[PDB]
Amino acid sequence: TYTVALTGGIGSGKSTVADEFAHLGVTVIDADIIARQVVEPGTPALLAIAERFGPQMINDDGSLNRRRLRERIFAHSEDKAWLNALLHPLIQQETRRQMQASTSPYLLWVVPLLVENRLTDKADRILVVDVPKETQIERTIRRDGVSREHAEHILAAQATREQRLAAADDVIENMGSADAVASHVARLHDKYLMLASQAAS
Ligand SMILES: Nc1ncnc2c1ncn2[C@@H]1O[C@H](COP(=O)(O)OP(=O)(O)O)[C@@H](O)[C@H]1O
Repeated sequence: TYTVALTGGIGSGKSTVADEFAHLGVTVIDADIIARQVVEPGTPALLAIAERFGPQMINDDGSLNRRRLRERIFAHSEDKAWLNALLHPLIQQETRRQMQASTSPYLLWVVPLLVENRLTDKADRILVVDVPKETQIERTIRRDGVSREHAEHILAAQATREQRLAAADDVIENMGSADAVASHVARLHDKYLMLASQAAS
């Protein structure tokens, strides 16, 4: 299936823009979403986490206490492999289920490290969500509760803005009025529908 890879630096708006494509009926594949899905309240993988590490892994609302799990892996690095062995097969399986169940003309794949992991060849098109550096910093501080200096260290561990823009086929700036960003998404959606038809012919 025709595939558009959505990338962008931390805090630029990958999740936000992907939701607007979803609203237009596009199947959105996002491994970070799938990872949360596989440990939702009541899931066997959440039970396995709690049975191993303790009931303190489950919040009063039945959800995974993510901080407590991060604390466990921080204290016991060997438990990272255990967690991977539990979750990786479930994430792969759910990724494939979502691909197979899709009936949309194209797929949107949210790929945070597309440039950093050299995956530019896998998708038919690359869409970069862009914002100024100061905007990434401000939005990451607010969402994630990190210092500005911490945000700068994350940016320094990611591809540069210039590198992402150089790899992009299309750029969406997640700035200005939200209505205009959504209209930009609708314009790109039409472009992708037409490219998907061209590829299918
Ligand atoms: N146009 C905007 N103006 C201000 N904040 C925004 C805007 N778009 C998204 N946000 C917020 O910015 C943060 C990062 O957006 P998100 O889509 O999660 O980025 P990413 O997935 O690229 O890390 C979130 O807290 C989100 O609510």
